[PDB]
Amino acid sequence: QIALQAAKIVEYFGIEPRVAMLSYSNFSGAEGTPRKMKKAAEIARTLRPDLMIEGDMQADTAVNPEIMERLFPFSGLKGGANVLVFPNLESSNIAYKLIQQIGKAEVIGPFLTGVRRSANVLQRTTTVDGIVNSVVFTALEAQFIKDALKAR
Amino acid sequence: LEAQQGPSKVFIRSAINRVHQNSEANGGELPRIVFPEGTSTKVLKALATLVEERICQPILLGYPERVKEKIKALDIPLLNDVQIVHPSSHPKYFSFVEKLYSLRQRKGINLGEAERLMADPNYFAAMMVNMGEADGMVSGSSINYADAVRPILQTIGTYKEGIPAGLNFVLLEDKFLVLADTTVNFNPSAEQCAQIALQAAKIVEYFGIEPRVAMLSYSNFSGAEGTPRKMKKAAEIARTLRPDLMIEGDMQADTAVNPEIMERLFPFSGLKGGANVLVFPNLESSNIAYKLIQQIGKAEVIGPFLTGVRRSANVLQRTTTVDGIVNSVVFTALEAQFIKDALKAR
Amino acid sequence: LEAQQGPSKVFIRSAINRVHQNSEANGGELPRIVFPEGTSTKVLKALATLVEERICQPILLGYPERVKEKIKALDIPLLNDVQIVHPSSHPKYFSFVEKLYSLRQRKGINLGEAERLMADPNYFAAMMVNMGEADGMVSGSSINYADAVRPILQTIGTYKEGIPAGLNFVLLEDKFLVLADTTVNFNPSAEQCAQIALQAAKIVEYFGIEPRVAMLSYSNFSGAEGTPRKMKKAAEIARTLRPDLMIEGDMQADTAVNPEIMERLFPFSGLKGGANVLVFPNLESSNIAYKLIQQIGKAEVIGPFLTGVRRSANVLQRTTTVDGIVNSVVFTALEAQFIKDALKAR
Ligand SMILES: CC(=O)SCCNC(=O)CCNC(=O)[C@H](O)C(C)(C)COP(=O)(O)OP(=O)(O)OC[C@H]1O[C@@H](n2cnc3c(N)ncnc32)[C@H](O)[C@@H]1OP(=O)(O)O
Ligand SMILES: CC(=O)SCCNC(=O)CCNC(=O)[C@H](O)C(C)(C)COP(=O)(O)OP(=O)(O)OC[C@H]1O[C@@H](n2cnc3c(N)ncnc32)[C@H](O)[C@@H]1OP(=O)(O)O
Ligand SMILES: CC(=O)SCCNC(=O)CCNC(=O)[C@H](O)C(C)(C)COP(=O)(O)OP(=O)(O)OC[C@H]1O[C@@H](n2cnc3c(N)ncnc32)[C@H](O)[C@@H]1OP(=O)(O)O
Ligand SMILES: CC(=O)SCCNC(=O)CCNC(=O)[C@H](O)C(C)(C)COP(=O)(O)OP(=O)(O)OC[C@H]1O[C@@H](n2cnc3c(N)ncnc32)[C@H](O)[C@@H]1OP(=O)(O)O
Ligand SMILES: CC(=O)SCCNC(=O)CCNC(=O)[C@H](O)C(C)(C)COP(=O)(O)OP(=O)(O)OC[C@H]1O[C@@H](n2cnc3c(N)ncnc32)[C@H](O)[C@@H]1OP(=O)(O)O
Repeated sequence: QIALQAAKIVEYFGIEPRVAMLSYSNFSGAEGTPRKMKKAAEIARTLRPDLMIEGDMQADTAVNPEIMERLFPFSGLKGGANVLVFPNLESSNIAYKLIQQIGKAEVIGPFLTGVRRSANVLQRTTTVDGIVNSVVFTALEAQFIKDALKAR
Repeated sequence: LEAQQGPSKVFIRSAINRVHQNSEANGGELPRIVFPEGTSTKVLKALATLVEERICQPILLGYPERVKEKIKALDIPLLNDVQIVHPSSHPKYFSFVEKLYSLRQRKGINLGEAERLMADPNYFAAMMVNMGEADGMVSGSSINYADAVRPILQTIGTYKEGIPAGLNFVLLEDKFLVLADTTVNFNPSAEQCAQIALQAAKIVEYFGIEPRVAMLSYSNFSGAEGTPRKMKKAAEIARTLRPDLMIEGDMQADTAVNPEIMERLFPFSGLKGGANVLVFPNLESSNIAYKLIQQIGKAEVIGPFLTGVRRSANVLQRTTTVDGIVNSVVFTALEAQFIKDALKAR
Repeated sequence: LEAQQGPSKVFIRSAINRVHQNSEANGGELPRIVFPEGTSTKVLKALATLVEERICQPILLGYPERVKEKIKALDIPLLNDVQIVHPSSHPKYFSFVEKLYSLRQRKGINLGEAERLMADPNYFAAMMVNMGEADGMVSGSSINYADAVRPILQTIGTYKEGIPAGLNFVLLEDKFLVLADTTVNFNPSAEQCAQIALQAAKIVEYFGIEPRVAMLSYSNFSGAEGTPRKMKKAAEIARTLRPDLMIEGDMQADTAVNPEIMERLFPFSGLKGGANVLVFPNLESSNIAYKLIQQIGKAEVIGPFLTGVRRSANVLQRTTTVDGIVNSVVFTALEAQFIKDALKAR
């Protein structure tokens, strides 16, 4: 369900979503997180048959098309994933915070999805520019939701 | 002046220089590094660079004819004189079989099973490293981490009060971070996390940098049930085991690695100046974080390095490249030189 | 008249004669049995007798040289025209590697690991049996059961609504009991126990004997929580699956195999005349019981036989003798001929 919500959000920006269920194993399907991610990928593929959903895999395999093509050509995900789904809260939280801090790539969020109305919570360690970006995207989501409500 | 020479590429160059210095000190002796993936293409392509750079002395493993054919087909002339060893044809193969049978006789390995296992290049490389025939081994370039590191832990083992862990170096523009166990333990306990932090602190101190451990979590000093409680307890245990260090937890990644956020939000914490050792609550977080930082972040990460084992023994991720293999072999040669020097001091 | 001709003196001879009749009716073509342990003393010693009795056609696995040297040392003149093949040098080695990579790509095996796995004699033999190049395989005489049977289940697998399960024949003077299962399942549930009972009943009925199943336990129709409840439920499930059968449970071992005790104490039970197939609660009970009956009992047991697999594939116990090997290979030949006939008829 999280992958489907993220796919809808990505499709809102005119980008074809490619979903990867991250793990610490590469298509191993072993006990624990790998089996859960494999089942999640299967369920997501069943729910939205037209999507490019694959799992389980690791982050480098997911976000590098060359690695996936060279090592795992059997997988149905090609071109590199743009949606990443994490097995638990610690992994996603730590990964996104570390990418925000030590990486040179901008990170905007977190945005609360799955709620009826537009309502966002900023991280307590945010900056002024982070608040500006979050408010911009909250305004975007609020306008979208208001238009959808008015249409009905 | 000195702040403009951060370890972006100076770290690997300094490691190579230290390897050369240690080799020169010990009578110009290059550590013998065993590569059980003799027929791997990336292994040989990195070995060409390594032997050109005068870092280690490779000892390939497998059938000599097939290894020579692969070298000839891959067009590497520098690897024409390498001690290719067939595990079954070695003179000390039977001694290795007997030693492995003696080690794990009461763990499901008798003489027949030990003889069958020692034909596996991973097990023979582990025996070579353990029995002093070599200084270190590099494996895992073509197999998953579990089945490439199981021979090392079963044969070489871990020293007393030591837990195996996968340690990564994220070399930023000014300071290098150390990511704690990224490869071995699924859900380490508080004591295991404290031991991993101590091992990472020792490795950092080997490089002349004061270690400042931080137990990562999703909560900022919350102490709530689950991961935050485990990380807070692990920080307390690590502080007990080493009261002269800057260990603090639990916290989030931004709070740990940013001095300004920690100073503004949580001035009570004993971690000042930012953290350079980050310990992760479980395997998924550490693994995904390190791989994502490697790929989408311009910072260069090197590893994972197996820590806690008695002798030098490393496992490359199957996802690696030639440069990654070169860096990992350089650092495993450095570690093998250190271990050999320490063993020759008793 | 029929009393003086009992299983303990006629069963193996009848099995051999049935092998001979099935071979004669198919044009005198012996079943091709692949032996992964080509350099095993017991395997070759039993292969001498098997070739003398023309039960099967052996295909030893390993490098042709060490196997030939072992044959020369052990002085078996018959094992000189036998087929010795090397897994890596076979003309169909890469097809087998591709097949394993295709059917196990999402279970942790890719080409780099499939090529390594097919080098192992056990995996190569399992793939040969799966692809039809050999009728059956007989392994496990040099390694433990778990690592010998893992490639069989990974490659050959199980058929529809089938569960892997051991099966041993205890040949008494008057009748023969069938213990199942003794090798695979650690602690089967009620449904798994019912399926094992159905498989054992089918195998018993193949030998022209009406099967009577008993779900063994430590209690006599107590229905208490734990194992007795599991066996009561398993007996009910098996009765629902095969109404025409005579299945009873739960009961103790002595009540099942003694008609007098059952008719005196529990006349209400639907098992009349004594059980000839016995299903055990867990692995410890069945393994210990069958091994103790084999050793300290005067009744000869043969097995264990791996049931529930699509193709013919048996794993010997590592503590077996030459006679055990020849009996197991005879019954493997019977099963392989049955499987081949069923596949051809389809
Ligand atoms: C990046 C961007 O710009 S975002 C791009 C993608 N965005 C999205 O997909 C937005 C997704 N969300 C939405 O579209 C909106 O939430 C909508 C239009 C679906 C509204 O959700 P709805 O539930 O239909 O809202 P609505 O106000 O019509 O309420 C109807 C339902 O809400 C329930 N409801 C109303 N008030 C409440 C309440 N306080 N608590 C709980 N349920 C409530 C009603 O019971 C009713 O349920 P029912 O039909 O089963 O009886
Ligand atoms: C860069 C990357 O790609 S990271 C990939 C993600 N990581 C992985 O997939 C691997 C995850 N880790 C694992 O699976 C396990 O840690 C493995 C590799 C040890 C699996 O081996 P296991 O099935 O757990 O153990 P096994 O029974 O084979 O025994 C291995 C040995 O390791 C030892 N060992 C394993 N973990 C520990 C530990 N935390 N502390 C001490 N010893 C340990 C055991 O004691 C055992 O030694 P022994 O037989 O002498 O007692
Ligand atoms: C540099 C980096 O980047 S990482 C820096 C930190 N890394 C580290 O590994 C930290 C340093 N730690 C170590 O090197 C390890 O603790 C080791 C290798 C010293 C421990 O190895 P151990 O075998 O556990 O050492 P231990 O203290 O038990 O000594 C082994 C003893 O066995 C004896 N011994 C006798 N026969 C043998 C044998 N066949 N094999 C091994 N030891 C033997 C040795 O003589 C020695 O006794 P001694 O001290 O009287 O000479
Ligand atoms: C005479 C003697 O020597 S008896 C000695 C005592 N017996 C033993 O020690 C063996 C007992 N059994 C075991 O130890 C194990 O359960 C084994 C060896 C059967 C395999 O278990 P594992 O090693 O965990 O299996 P693994 O994860 O490798 O999977 C192997 C395959 O077997 C299959 N399998 C295993 N048990 C069953 C079962 N009861 N029903 C159906 N399939 C099964 C799995 O589905 C798997 O197939 P897959 O790859 O398509 O998913
Ligand atoms: C004698 C004694 O003491 S034991 C007596 C008791 N024994 C038994 O009851 C054993 C029962 N088992 C059997 O008869 C067999 O193992 C079977 C029939 C269950 C297995 O046969 P299968 O391998 O499943 O298939 P079979 O070859 O018969 O049928 C062909 C089908 O197999 C399918 N198939 C799938 N994978 C394969 C493969 N690797 N090889 C061949 N066929 C395959 C084909 O697609 C084909 O389907 P299709 O004809 O609809 O297109």
